[PDB]
Amino acid sequence: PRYLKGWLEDVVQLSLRRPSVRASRQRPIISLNERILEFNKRNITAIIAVYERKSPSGLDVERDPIEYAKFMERYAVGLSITTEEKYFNGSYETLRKIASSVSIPILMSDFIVKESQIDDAYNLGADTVLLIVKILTERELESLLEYARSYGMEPLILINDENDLDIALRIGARFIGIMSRDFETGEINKENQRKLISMIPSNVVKVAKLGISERNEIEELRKLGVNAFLISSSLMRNPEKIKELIE
Ligand SMILES: [Cl-]
Repeated sequence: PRYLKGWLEDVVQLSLRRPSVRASRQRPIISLNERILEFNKRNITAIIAVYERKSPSGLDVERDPIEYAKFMERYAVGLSITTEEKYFNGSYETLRKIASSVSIPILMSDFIVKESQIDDAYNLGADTVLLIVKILTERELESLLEYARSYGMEPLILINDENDLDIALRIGARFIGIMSRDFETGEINKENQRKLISMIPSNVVKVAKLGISERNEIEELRKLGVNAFLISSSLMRNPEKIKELIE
C-alpha cells in the first residue's frame, strides 16, 4: 500500500492481517454496473443503498440488517455492505447473511489491500468490491483490478482528487466512484466532486458517493453525467427516504 497516517494507517494494518475465509458461494455474480445502465436506460434513478452501523463521520445507527436489505431490494439498484470492523462496525457475517437473503447486486465496501480479501468477497456472496486509489500504489491497483476481473467482477474504483483520476483512467477502470469528502479531514467538498465528475469520459460508469442527499442535488449530478448514487447516512437514518429520492 501507500504511505498513510492516522486512522487510515490503522485500518490498513488491520486489513493486512485480516484472515481469509473458506466458504462456498451460493449464487452467481449479478453485475452491479450492468444493472445501473439498465436503470439509466429506463430513466429510473439508480441508488446503491449503504448498510453501515458506524462511520468515522459520526454515523451511529443500530438497525436490523435483513429488514433494511429486504426493504431496499424493492427500490435500490444495489446494496453496499461495509465489512470493515473497527471503524464501521461491519463484519463478514453481515455480508454473508444479506447476500443469502436478497437477489440484487452487492458491493463489498472495505479497505482492500490484498488478494485474499477479494477471495473473501466472492466466497461470501458479494458481486463486486470497492478499490480505493488513495491507499494503493498504481501497481497494486492494477493487479487487484485484474484479479477481481478474473472472478468476473468489475470493481468500483473510488477516487478523491485529480491524481486518483489519472491513475484510474491509466489502468482502464470502467466503474468509478467519486467521493464528496476527503479521508484525512473528513471535510465535505462538493465542488471538487462536481469538478471530477465532469472530467470523466462518458463511457465510464460514474457513481457519486454521498452521505446526506436531497432530490435537487441528485438531479444536478445526473445532469452532469452521474449514473448512480452511493448513499449512506440519509438512508441508514431514514430508509423510506429512498422513495422521495427516486420519484
Ligand atoms: Cl465521500
